[PDB]
Amino acid sequence: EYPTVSEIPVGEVRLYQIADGVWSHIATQSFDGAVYPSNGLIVRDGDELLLIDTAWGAKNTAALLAEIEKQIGLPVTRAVSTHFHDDRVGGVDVLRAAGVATYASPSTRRLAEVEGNEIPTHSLEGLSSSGDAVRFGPVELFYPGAAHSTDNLVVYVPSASVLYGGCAIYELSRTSAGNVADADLAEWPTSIERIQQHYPEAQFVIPGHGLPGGLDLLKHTTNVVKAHTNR
Ligand SMILES: O=C(O)/C(S)=C/c1c(Cl)ccc(Cl)c1Cl
Ligand SMILES: [Zn+2]
Ligand SMILES: [Zn+2]
Repeated sequence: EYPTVSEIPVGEVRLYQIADGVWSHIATQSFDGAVYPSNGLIVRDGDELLLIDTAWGAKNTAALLAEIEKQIGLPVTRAVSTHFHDDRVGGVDVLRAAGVATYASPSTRRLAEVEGNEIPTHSLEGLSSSGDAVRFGPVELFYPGAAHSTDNLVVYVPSASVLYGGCAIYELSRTSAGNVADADLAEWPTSIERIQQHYPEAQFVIPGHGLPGGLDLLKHTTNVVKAHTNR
């Protein structure tokens, strides 16, 4: 019932309603001859929408905006990218051209620039130290510390008890560490524990790639990271 790769062709995007006024968006990308799924979030804020992450590329992100317009019919006025990789910021120029205000932490903006990736316009203050949280419209943004990346943010929707872990949290079917080129393996379990401490009441946990679940995804990710550490 949650959409998988086989159900989403290259260039298409699906929306999945998680709770009232909260959806994930699901897209796919092909690389190195394999196909990968990717998630972001959409949160209603009155008569407008907040977008969390792009749909991994310009073409997908254009399709995302068109699917939002068709299915939901409310304007995306702001978008937050939760770290600097292309699955999170690829498509920011499309958002910007469409009149969406784009945001990321100054840490993410800096790393995107170094990588040659698209750079969200606005800088989110107040997220520089592990454990920091700020409200942004209908969500809380939380910097748990370095994990999948040094800049990774998580997002919580308090009205719906939805925690969007982004790429710091792995789906259950993922048993090996992916590409950890930019990760802080040493800190990742501690950063996960900060998420658990701050959001123990979360009822839905959305990873950056793959199937949602509950808070078990946190300990799952810790297990995978620690096994990789000991490789
Ligand atoms: O495992 C993940 O969640 C991500 S974002 C992997 C990745 C990395 Cl490490 C660099 C670059 C790109 Cl494009 C991707 Cl997809
Ligand atoms: Zn990443
Ligand atoms: Zn990712």
